[PDB]
Amino acid sequence: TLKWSKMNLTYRIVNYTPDMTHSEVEKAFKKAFKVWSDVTPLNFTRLHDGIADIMISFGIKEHGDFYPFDGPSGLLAHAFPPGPNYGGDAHFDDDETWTSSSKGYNLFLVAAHEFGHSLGLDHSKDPGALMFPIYTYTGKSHFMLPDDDVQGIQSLYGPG
Ligand SMILES: CNC(=O)[C@@H](NC(=O)c1ccc(-c2ccc(CSc3nc4c(c(=O)[nH]3)CCC4)cc2)o1)C(C)C
Ligand SMILES: [Ca+2]
Ligand SMILES: [Ca+2]
Ligand SMILES: [Ca+2]
Ligand SMILES: [Zn+2]
Ligand SMILES: [Zn+2]
Repeated sequence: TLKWSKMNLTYRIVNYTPDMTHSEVEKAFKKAFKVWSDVTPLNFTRLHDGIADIMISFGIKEHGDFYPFDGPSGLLAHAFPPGPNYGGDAHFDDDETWTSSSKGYNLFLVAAHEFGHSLGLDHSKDPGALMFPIYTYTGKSHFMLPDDDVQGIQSLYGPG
């Protein structure tokens, strides 16, 4: 995997899970990209048409990359490293129930994690890291990006 050569990136929500309103989905993805722009010189801008650097969709079972999803629980989402077309993209398993809280899987947390992949991060060995492979909802009131994830993203793009 390689990093992005440019600091200004774009995304597009191609489709939307019915579990949340369009604007809850948009808020979640906005807050998730902010996780990373708040600690780098990166910037994210949403488009409503055209192909953006990061194309976001909701899928279930097989869905065109032939890395199928798998139903409730299990694989929750995945994403591709930096690069053209498919690179950057983020798919979310809509067989999960997506929520703004804990009534299912929290979309903001899974998106913040997947977008770390979109930017070149690997999974972490540190179980307290956002980039750790297993999802947890620790229910804290104010999200604070763990130090392991800060260092990994700043190792690629430096700080702000
Ligand atoms: C339920 N299934 C899984 O957890 C599987 N994982 C996935 O399919 C998958 C995709 C994306 C993620 C994921 C993993 C970890 C996190 C981080 S969750 C989290 N991180 C932090 C806090 C928190 O509360 N929750 C506070 C600081 C960082 C997000 C998505 O898991 C696992 C069995 C392989
Ligand atoms: Ca892309
Ligand atoms: Ca699943
Ligand atoms: Ca769903
Ligand atoms: Zn996919
Ligand atoms: Zn992951």
